[PDB]
Amino acid sequence: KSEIAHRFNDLGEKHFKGLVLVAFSQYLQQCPFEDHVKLVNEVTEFAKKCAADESAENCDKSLHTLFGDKLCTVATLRATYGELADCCEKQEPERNECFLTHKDDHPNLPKLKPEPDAQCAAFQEDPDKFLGKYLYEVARRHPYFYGPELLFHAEEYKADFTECCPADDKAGCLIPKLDALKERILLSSAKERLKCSSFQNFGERAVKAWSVARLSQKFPKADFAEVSKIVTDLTKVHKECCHGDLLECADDRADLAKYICEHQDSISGKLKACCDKPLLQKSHCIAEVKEDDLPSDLPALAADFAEDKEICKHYKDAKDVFLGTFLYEYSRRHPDYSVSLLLRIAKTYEATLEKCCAEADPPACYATVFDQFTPLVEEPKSLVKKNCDLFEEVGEYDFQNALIVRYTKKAPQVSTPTLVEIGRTLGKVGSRCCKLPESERLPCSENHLALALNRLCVLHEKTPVSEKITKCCTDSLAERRPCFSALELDEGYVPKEFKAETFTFHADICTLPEDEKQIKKQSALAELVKHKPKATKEQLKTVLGNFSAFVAKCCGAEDKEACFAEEGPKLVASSQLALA
Ligand SMILES: O=C(O)Cc1ccccc1Nc1c(Cl)cccc1Cl
Ligand SMILES: COc1ccc2cc([C@H](C)C(=O)O)ccc2c1
Repeated sequence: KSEIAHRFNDLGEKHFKGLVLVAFSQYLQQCPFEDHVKLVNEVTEFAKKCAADESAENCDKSLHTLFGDKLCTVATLRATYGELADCCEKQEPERNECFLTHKDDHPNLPKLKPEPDAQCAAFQEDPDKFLGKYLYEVARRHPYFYGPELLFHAEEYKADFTECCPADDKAGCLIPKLDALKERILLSSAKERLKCSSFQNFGERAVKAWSVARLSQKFPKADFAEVSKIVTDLTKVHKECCHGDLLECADDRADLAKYICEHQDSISGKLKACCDKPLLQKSHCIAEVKEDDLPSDLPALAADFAEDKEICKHYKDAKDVFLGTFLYEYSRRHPDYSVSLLLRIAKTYEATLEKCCAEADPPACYATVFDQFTPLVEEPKSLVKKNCDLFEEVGEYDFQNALIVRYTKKAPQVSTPTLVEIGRTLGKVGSRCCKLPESERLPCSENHLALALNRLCVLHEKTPVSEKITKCCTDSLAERRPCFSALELDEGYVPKEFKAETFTFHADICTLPEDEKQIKKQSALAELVKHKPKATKEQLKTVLGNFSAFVAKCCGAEDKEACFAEEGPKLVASSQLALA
């Protein structure tokens, strides 16, 4: 009857306001903060009004109608948001869909540097404004961030400024925390963007399948029934959030978290610490909970899925339940597999039964079906061992460079910053995963990879440069990682013409902190590969190392610029002979 009243009542004012700010910040990334505060308070006041009389004029309008009307009042409409002023001409649900379509994955706003004195001051002087501003900035930059979860991260950014601001050295307490949080923010944005990307490109079925797999791994004690129910609910939550209905999403998420904690005895024995928490902390804990111990009573799958004579019938009767079942069972006995691998396996099963069940004698045909799985498992296992050996041996930086090269050879049309960012992200998978026990590295690796390759793909949607990437991004959610692995030097490349200034470093680099130095040299590394695509990886390691030494020494010098000026051109000219 009054959606706005109903969400204001279930969520409470704090989480209601927060979520409406987040939603606004994502729909209008370019709109200044103060403009959004007033719109939030404005809509929020209306909610209150409606909550006390749901018959009041306009209280029965859809959320969209109310929210889109609010956004379409924001000043400097056409100048600041060109393409979004056209959306305000529309009725809902066209209008909502045009907003949604014009969200910007790489708005490329200033990097968020902590100002610890000036922010503690703003924290103590007005914490609501201060926390609000954090939601705004993160939302702004990650327009598909998982709404309820951002409020959770806003609670940790509060806990942080709370403990460090009263302290002696605010900047020493606060900076490593705010760095850890940014890392968690980025990972979380990447997981949610993979969810939204899967809806957009593959549909709701592909999200269900993914979620059956992962929840079955996580909750192996649970019966198919119960995973199905959680998955149906979880898929609706994320569909909503992804489509921007953040208030609905949060409300539904809290009901799901209630449910799971109502039923943990029949879901998992790890939900116990999670269930003794406030709403946001609990939902978060459930969402990241460790995998439960395997049960002693796991069935043998062979009889039911490869030996049974009734398999084609069972399968023509309800494919999706038969397949969902195989996926649930295979998944829960395999936490040591990646989600994507589990889904390639299911897709091979399904394929084997469609081929075999139309054949002359199907059971002889599907008898060996589990053996089709074996090379699918060997492949990413080998990859992971091979990349972790490399990592263990050369370290993060060089492993990142190995990858910058590998990827620049595959898609040398990608801008340098993208290639650098993706090789760096990929190399950090190295860091996180290679150190885990031997049976956790394949899932760690391939699950985090999926996150990074989706980032790449999302960027490429905005700024398309390469048919090879378009193909790999669209052909199969489960096949992405193998599709990217199989890519080799684009022979279609005409080498990029040499511009000396691109390889030419100056004293400006010596100021930069360590990460920012690497980004520069890694940027030159990408550029080296674009001019000389056939250069071997060892030739580029030596040329890069000679650029490192060169930079280390000239930065170490009494006259930095005369050092760069004298020695730089020699190194630019000679290092082109050392490549191809
Ligand atoms: O690139 C690889 O796959 C591994 C490899 C093997 C031998 C020598 C160098 C590299 N990788 C690599 C590259 Cl391509 C550039 C800079 C530094 C390093 Cl360690
Ligand atoms: C364990 O650590 C890694 C890190 C990066 C990787 C990148 C790739 C890409 C997809 C590639 O094209 O080979 C594969 C495996 C990887 C394992």
